[PDB]
Amino acid sequence: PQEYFKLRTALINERRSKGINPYPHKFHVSISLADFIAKYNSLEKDVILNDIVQSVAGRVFSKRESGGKLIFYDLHGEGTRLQVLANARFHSGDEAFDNLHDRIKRGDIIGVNGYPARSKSGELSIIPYEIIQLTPCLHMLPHTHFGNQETRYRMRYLDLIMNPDVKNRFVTRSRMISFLRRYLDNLGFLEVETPMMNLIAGGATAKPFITHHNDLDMDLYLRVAPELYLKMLVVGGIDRVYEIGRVFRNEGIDQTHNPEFTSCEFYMAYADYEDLMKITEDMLARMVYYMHGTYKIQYHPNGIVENPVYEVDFTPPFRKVNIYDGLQEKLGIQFPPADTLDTDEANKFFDKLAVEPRTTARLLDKLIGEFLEPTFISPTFLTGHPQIMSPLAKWHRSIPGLTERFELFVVTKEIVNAYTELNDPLTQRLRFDEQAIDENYCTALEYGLPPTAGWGMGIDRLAMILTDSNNIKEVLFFPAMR
Amino acid sequence: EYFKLRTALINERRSKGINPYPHKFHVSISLADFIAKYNSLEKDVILNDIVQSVAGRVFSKREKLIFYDLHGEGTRLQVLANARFHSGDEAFDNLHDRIKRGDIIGVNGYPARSKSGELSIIPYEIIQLTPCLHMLPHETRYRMRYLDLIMNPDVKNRFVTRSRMISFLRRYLDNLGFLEVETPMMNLIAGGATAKPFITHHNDLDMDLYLRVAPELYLKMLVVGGIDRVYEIGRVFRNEGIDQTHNPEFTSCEFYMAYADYEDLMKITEDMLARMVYYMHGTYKIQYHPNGIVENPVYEVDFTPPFRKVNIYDGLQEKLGIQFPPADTLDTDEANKFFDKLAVEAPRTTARLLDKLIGEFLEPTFISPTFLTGHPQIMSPLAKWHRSIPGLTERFELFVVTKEIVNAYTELNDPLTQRLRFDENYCTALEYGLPPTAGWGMGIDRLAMILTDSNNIKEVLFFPA
Ligand SMILES: C[C@H]1CCC[C@H](C[C@H]2Cc3cc(O)cc(O)c3C(=O)O2)O1
Ligand SMILES: C[C@H]1CCC[C@H](C[C@H]2Cc3cc(O)cc(O)c3C(=O)O2)O1
Ligand SMILES: N[C@@H](CCCC[NH3+])C(=O)O
Ligand SMILES: N[C@@H](CCCC[NH3+])C(=O)O
Repeated sequence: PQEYFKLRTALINERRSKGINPYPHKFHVSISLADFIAKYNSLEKDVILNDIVQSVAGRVFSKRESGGKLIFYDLHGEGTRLQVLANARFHSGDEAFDNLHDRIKRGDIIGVNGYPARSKSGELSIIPYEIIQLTPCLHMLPHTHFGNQETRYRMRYLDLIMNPDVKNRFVTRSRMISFLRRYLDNLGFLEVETPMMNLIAGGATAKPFITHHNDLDMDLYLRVAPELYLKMLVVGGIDRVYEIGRVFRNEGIDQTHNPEFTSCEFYMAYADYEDLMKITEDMLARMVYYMHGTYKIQYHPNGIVENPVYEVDFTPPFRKVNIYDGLQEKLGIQFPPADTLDTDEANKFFDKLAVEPRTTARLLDKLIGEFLEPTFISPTFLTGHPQIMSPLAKWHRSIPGLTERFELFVVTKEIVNAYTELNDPLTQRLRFDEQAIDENYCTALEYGLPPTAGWGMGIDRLAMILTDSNNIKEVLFFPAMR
Repeated sequence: EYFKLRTALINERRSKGINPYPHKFHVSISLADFIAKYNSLEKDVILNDIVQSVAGRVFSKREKLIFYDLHGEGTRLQVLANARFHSGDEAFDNLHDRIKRGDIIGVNGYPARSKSGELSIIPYEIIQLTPCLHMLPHETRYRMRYLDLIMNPDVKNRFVTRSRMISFLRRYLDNLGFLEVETPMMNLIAGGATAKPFITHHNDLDMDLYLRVAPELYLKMLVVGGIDRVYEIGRVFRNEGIDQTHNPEFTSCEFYMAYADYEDLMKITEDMLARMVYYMHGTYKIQYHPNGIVENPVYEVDFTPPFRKVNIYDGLQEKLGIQFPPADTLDTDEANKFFDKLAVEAPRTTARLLDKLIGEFLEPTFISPTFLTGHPQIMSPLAKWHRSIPGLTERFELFVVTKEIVNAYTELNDPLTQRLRFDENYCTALEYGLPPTAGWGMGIDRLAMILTDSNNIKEVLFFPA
């Protein structure tokens, strides 16, 4: 196996030591493989256009020997394949047909100048009069009985060669971001960009990355959310602000977590969160119907191999749930609406239900995670979070101890977080400040923030759902696996 | 100051059981669509059968009739407060002392057009959605951009342009069959251009990582794996420090095309930049003022193809009036490369000396977009060697108004890549083979500098340093 790489490195080095270049500079591609197949489709069985010369290029996936005149190569380019039929009668070169095809192995990248033809068996093909080896493949490719686990992630290029469904997998993701962007842009949004390095890295409930910026003699935090900036932009007269971009969080690596992930956040003035619900429903529905043709798609937690199947249904309207009602019915207890008390801290802690620093907000997050969240397979709205875990959401017009935040869960994971933005410069902040605050932001609020609805979504996670991948590493080209 | 008094009034209103910051005001139509809708209305007519609800920030207040100039989006609309149409308990006196300039207000009112032709809305009710607790005015505008956007509403136009620029680029490459992808911004060993990287720590892996200084190597691996045309627009992190053309964090656009040489990327860059310039402005030839407060000198950048092509050796040999040695890696050529008498002037090696010489003598001649071609192999490790002139690379740079905005080359196709520098997972990927390919990259912030006609990169950036 290694000796085969040694062997071909010998052949390539002796080819370069005889004055020949194994890695050429420029090959002219006359027609695209796709454009080739769509064209010459009118070909007949065993016809060859010898008066027409086309130049096509690609990677050799398989080599089939006929033991003489004919040698068959299956050429993969982009998403299509074309059979280059090497016939000795059509070879026009001062390379002997025998020695030449010892030079081209499987995996090698070749250009081809040849005649469009369709063989007697009907195979659409190009018959080269000349073959130029564009790149040698110095390694041994798997025999299609192989090509998995950890290796696929570390060496993505190989995975894309052997498993084209990864390629379709990512194409779908890019077409997704294209769709979302063309949607928001159709809604009058303006895509902008915010600093990824801040003095305080506001604002989200995670741990940030710390780096050092040399010019200023000071340390900076990588952004955990574009929020505070987008809101300041809303203050300045931009009514609809929109940003798709990455976010850096220091939380450990998981199947649903990556330290750096793509987040889409947008802020819309003169709307409450009840508007954003009727937006998220619309968007997710039309996106699902856009991609798969139907509103109801399957998801497999196991990995598409006889595991329990969740039947994700994106038809509007998604069911609505409260935190207090659902947790009260699940646990069978009565809670206090405003719970900033230590005496109230004993109550949440007392009702552990053996689920797992203990504060009211961390306990509540844990209680919700354990009891309410795993029930969510079909998309579900989770409404009315406390103010202790939602500092930047405006207070509820009715319940004194709740906020207008809502989350959206699909297959037991949170892909969307939104709220009605707090325009009040009297903002009470977290006392303990443990693992979870900008002076210039409150002063931006003093100039005034219109009634606003902020919204955010994990892009990689929606890609996970619509890709049917149990691991986030499958929708990321180069994940954090190490 | 004035903030103490208004926070006093708002808080004293807060202690009487009133909500100073309402939750939802239902806006019927945006101001733009309003003026566009009722521009055809007759004059001296007031429409009583139509009730519209528009909201915005009050730019100015002038006091029977009280005049508000309401700024929404990129348009303003005249709110005409008449006491005869007030439908409230207050009766027009107490109420309009509560709303000052800078306040964000909603308005439910009647479309009307005065005899003078001025289009206006007459509110029957005014709901103050947010108070402005500070006093609006008559270098810190980079620190506080929200106030800049409030006082100078036209600044938005620059950033809108940037968006409509990137969108254009996105619509261009997507028409060519390109696939927008995204690559990790954190690497153990950040490959790419020549700069200093950021060092950060990742706790889960308990290791030090480098922020990406270029999407280069990753995109090249993506091309290896069968993706023929790749492109990534995204932010990039360099530790070199702040300047007028430099910001530590800037937006870069790169694309890679298999089966293309660098002359194809030149004949493309010409095409794209031409069509985009004609798209934004009215002609291929635009103005530029490198002195912002001032007005002289005025460059006359011309985007009409074909841009001038220049070599490093020919142009620097003619400009300096001496003949250089051929492309030699050796120590001997560096002694010639000093040129202390020329006083062009850190560690000085043949590559850094050559770069400073280009920077002083050759580069300032570039006003119209100019291709600067054939850099040595000592300054271009990832560019393939020149097919004709040895010891040279197929790299080229593009300069406009004496600054570098795009860099492209024919990617090094040989896994015998000599990366030795004096003062891995990538090379093993090249062994599986990289088709003959052409890479391309561009600073987005700098093309925004040109097309916004700003001498400062902070003027095309929302929150600079
Ligand atoms: C932009 C945010 C908004 C809230 C939902 C979702 C949460 C986000 C949290 C998060 C943290 C982390 O360390 C790694 C990750 O992959 C994610 C994620 O995908 O989802 O995305
Ligand atoms: C990807 C490259 C290609 C060439 C133009 C442009 C150069 C780039 C260099 C650069 C270095 C730096 O430390 C700070 C900056 O703002 C820039 C920049 O904007 O432009 O982007
Ligand atoms: N920082 C939030 C996402 C943005 C929410 C804005 N409404 C989170 O991840 O929890
Ligand atoms: N490393 C390049 C950017 C990538 C160019 C690839 N053609 C630079 O000088 O910034």
